Amino acid sequence: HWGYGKHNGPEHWHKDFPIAKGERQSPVDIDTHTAKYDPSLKPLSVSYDQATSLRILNNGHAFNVEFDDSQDKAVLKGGPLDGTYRLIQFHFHWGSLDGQGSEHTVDKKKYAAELHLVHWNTKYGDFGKAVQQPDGLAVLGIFLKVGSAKPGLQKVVDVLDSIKTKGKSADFTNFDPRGLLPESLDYWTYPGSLTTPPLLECVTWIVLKEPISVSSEQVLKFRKLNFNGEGEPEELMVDNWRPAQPLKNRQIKASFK
Ligand SMILES: NS(=O)(=O)c1ccco1
Ligand SMILES: NS(=O)(=O)c1ccco1
Ligand SMILES: [Zn+2]
Repeated sequence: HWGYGKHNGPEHWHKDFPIAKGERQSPVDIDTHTAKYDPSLKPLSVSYDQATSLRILNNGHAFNVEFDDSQDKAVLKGGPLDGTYRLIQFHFHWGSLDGQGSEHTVDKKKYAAELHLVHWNTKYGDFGKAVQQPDGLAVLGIFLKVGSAKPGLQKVVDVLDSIKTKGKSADFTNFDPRGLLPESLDYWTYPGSLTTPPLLECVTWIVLKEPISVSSEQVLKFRKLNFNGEGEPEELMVDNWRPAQPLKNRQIKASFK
């Protein structure tokens, strides 16, 4: 029953998920002048050469491109991370118009959308165990700005017509998520949470500084999806972003000078 309408949107979630008002909630505004360069952070290692995409699913809140995470095929390591984190899925959050949609903001700037590549720490053995641990997940966040098309996004855009409504899925094999990355891997990092219920405080956030450019026609196709199920009154899937939460007692670290 939570969602992104007036009646069940982010300002309501705390009633069922009281950790919504916790001490390490996400997303947050990244104040670029306050984030300190940490010459002790490593370069991220994004090792997607062996990624196995399987399926795309409209879950009623976003669409997820799911991967085979039963072995170490597509992993995130390095950066602020200890150990190895397996890619399980990616998804986006976006707006009704290009001036909003991202969950993190940069000096209060909102981007048209934000991609989240979700990985879990193999030392916990499965995703459901990893979300119960403060170092269980690593989510790589990438901003989308509207300009030139992103060629590696078009395969995702073109299948959306087949998963319009909640509970629909489609085969989605052989998709290479390296085509969704920007040139640079410079990033900010901080400890946070899932941004959807149950809002668990289990995420090391790694947010890339360089946005990727996507076309207006590409993000318009995201906005044709539906929150509702088949044959239900149409509620366009737009504005499925949680706003910035209080930073509290946390420090955002930059990987770059
Ligand atoms: N807390 S919640 O967002 O799941 C909800 C259910 C009904 C109203 O608010
Ligand atoms: N949006 S996100 O990447 O923090 C996420 C993954 C699973 C639940 O919430
Ligand atoms: Zn997300």
